[PDB]
Amino acid sequence: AHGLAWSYYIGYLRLILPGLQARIRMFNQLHNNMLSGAGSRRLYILFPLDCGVPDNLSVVDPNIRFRDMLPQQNIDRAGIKNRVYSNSVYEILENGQPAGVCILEYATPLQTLFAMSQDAKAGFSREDRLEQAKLFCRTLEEILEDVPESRNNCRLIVYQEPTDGNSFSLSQEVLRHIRQ
Amino acid sequence: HGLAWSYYIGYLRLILPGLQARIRMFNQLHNNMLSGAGSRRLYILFPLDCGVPDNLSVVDPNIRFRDMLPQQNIDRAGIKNRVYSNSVYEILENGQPAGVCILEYATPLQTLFAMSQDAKAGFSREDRLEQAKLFCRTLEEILEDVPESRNNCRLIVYQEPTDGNSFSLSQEVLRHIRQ
Ligand SMILES: Nc1nc(=O)c2ncn([C@@H]3O[C@@H]4COP(=O)(O)O[C@H]5[C@@H](O)[C@H](n6cnc7c(N)ncnc76)O[C@@H]5COP(=O)(O)O[C@@H]3[C@@H]4O)c2[nH]1
Repeated sequence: AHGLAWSYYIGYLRLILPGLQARIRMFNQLHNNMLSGAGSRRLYILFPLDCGVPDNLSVVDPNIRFRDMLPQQNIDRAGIKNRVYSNSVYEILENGQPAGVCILEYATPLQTLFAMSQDAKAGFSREDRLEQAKLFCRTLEEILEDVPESRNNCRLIVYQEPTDGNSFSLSQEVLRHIRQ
Repeated sequence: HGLAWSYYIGYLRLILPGLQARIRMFNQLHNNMLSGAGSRRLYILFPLDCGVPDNLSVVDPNIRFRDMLPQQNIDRAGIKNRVYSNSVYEILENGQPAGVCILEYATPLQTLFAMSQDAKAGFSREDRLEQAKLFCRTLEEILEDVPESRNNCRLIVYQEPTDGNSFSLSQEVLRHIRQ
């Protein structure tokens, strides 16, 4: 997970965080100032420690609704001309009402950990996977301390699903951060 | 081991099944540029010292960008229409175009390089070479069990000769196209 965390910084957050606010301003110009709130001008990244990462947020929560993409960012990377980095804007509902708008996505390496843990060859225990997911988050959190752009450009949302019958709403969790 | 799985799961598993279709479309738009069977695979560069320049022409001027394949869009981890893109290069020999292929570096190696230069990472130069070797070996293993979508990629693993001459990238790439 140490390698995965450094990879997520070096290969993604390092590249995308410095240009984010510029892309937000452009989005606001094209889309009637939709992301004008201070709570809306951050990349919110979901870290499900259980590592269940769907490709569509509607698979896990009906209240997280795709609206539009930010302008794409093109960067020449490792031989690939104009490799494209993209981010998606979601509206978060609360009892049918549009309660917040944000840029949202999952931390992609957690999807890798899931698939890897369950493979016949390279697999490892669920408990090892949870250890690794936590070690991934902690290592990324450590890395981002030397990165000043981190503080105002992203929000790390780390959580586990309950298995005891207690309520947890992902939409509610995102909204709580937006509203703060 | 972890980086190799990320590279398979998060990339090669996603793009290899769709590659031939993109190659057909590319050929329809660019005069069968990728006509030879040697030109119909993704060639991926694996420098064992983990040096990954972002621009291939800067490290070997006999390798020159021509065009991109059509983009592939996939919904990924909350990103709608995440974009996957590949680049086509011509390779010169004795100063004249002698081959054309889809070429790139294995991006995770650049992470290993960068880690070896940042003290926070606790990651030595020896650590780097070991992990680079392990990364390549692990990936070859993965691709065995995915026999389909072989014919779709070739791995070019290389290092500088121990007490030999500078390794020619363009010549290594032609050797693989022609093999
Ligand atoms: N060569 C190439 N072109 C691609 O489009 C591409 N997409 C992914 N990859 C490489 O595949 C492997 C896994 O990618 P994944 O997405 O899981 O994790 C990626 C992913 O979480 C993230 N990342 C990179 N690009 C994006 C992106 N565009 N959107 C979200 N995450 C990204 O940061 C991790 C490290 O990135 P790279 O170091 O480039 O290497 C990746 C990786 O080793 C690609 N490689």
